[PDB]
Amino acid sequence: MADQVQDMYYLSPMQEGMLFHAILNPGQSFYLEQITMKVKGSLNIKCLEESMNVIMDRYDVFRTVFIHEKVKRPVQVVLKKRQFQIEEIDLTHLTGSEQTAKINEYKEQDKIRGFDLTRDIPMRAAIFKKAEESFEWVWSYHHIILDGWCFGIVVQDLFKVYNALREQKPYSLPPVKPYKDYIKWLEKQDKQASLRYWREYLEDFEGQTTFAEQRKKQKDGYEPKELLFSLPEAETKAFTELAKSQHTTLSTALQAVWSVLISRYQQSGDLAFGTVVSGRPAEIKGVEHMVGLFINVVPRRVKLSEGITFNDLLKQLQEQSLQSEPHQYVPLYDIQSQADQPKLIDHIIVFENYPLQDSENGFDMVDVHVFEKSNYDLNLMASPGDEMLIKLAYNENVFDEAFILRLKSQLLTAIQQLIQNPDQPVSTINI
Repeated sequence: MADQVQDMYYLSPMQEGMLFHAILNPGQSFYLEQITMKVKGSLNIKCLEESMNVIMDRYDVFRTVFIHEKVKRPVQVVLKKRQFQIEEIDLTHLTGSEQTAKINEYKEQDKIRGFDLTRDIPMRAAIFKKAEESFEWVWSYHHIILDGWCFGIVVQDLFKVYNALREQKPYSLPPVKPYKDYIKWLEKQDKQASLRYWREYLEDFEGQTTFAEQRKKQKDGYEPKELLFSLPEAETKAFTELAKSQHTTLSTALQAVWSVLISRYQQSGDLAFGTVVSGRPAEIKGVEHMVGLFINVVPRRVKLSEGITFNDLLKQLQEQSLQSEPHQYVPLYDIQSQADQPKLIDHIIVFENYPLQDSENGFDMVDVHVFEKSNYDLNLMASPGDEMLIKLAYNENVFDEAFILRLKSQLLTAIQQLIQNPDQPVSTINI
């Protein structure tokens, strides 16, 4: 009802693409993030639920629903108020194995259910009580309203409010600019110019099947496996110092190392891979604190000339990052149409924190597992820390475990060698 509506506005191109595929592929876990937290301690579910309702009121995207039927163009509608409820389930009368079964049953049905974006709050939570001070919290949300960085903001706020309610002390949260300001910014962007930026960037790129000689083609479907390792502290510090000394980021430096490795396997100096970009335009005041969907997967195309050094590559990538910033809102589908290559990239490199990791909150998160549908057969996911954390997540029906172990070995030695000689040709790095 109009009286219940706060606001209405169009979708970002990325949101619009997600709504389209979400509607067209119900039941397939598209765009669903499901986090399972094992919790030990005196979690107060009522307090957590009050905290979640402060978050609901604070960030318009949680009160947003989507309309696609009987309209010229989809719209997102912000409701003035929506009450969040945590589903509380008591499993204390079940055996351990029976508890695991009930929780896995919930998680599997949750993936299939997804969200009805025309009516549901695009976030939900179930908390299973397994014993006194023993819980599992399954937190689900849809990426059409929230990317990872924005999720981190929400987590921070949620636990700031929870802890103030627990300590029975006043609190405040700083003002936030609403997500509609990003939608307004998009209005001012020349969409054809952004398509042209990508068309020119990808001009004359010839396709690439990455690690073609290692790809198996036998077993059907995705068999998800992961290899986790850490870069030692000394190397992590030196790699971080190197990135900063070249006025770039850890993420760009990791992409640069990867480029060297890909160039060898592809026997080519023109290569591409997927990268996650923030999508937060600097000209938007306070964008870094907004909550919504900004982060995008875009192609990175790297060109290695004879003699190119690692510091040369850092400069190349850093400059391209800056040039791409106004155009990071373009969906990958539209980008890849500008190259006439629907499979232009076939793996991704992601550098990110996770705000939930395994005192203050009165309880411990003893385990955290994240489910997200996998769109590529290989994904390199790194996270900052005293030891940089690197995860190679892959489809074992395509890549052998032995090959992923070889990539780990090659990554580690390449990083070590490039730290030591960032001003020699990268062709001299032994892998």
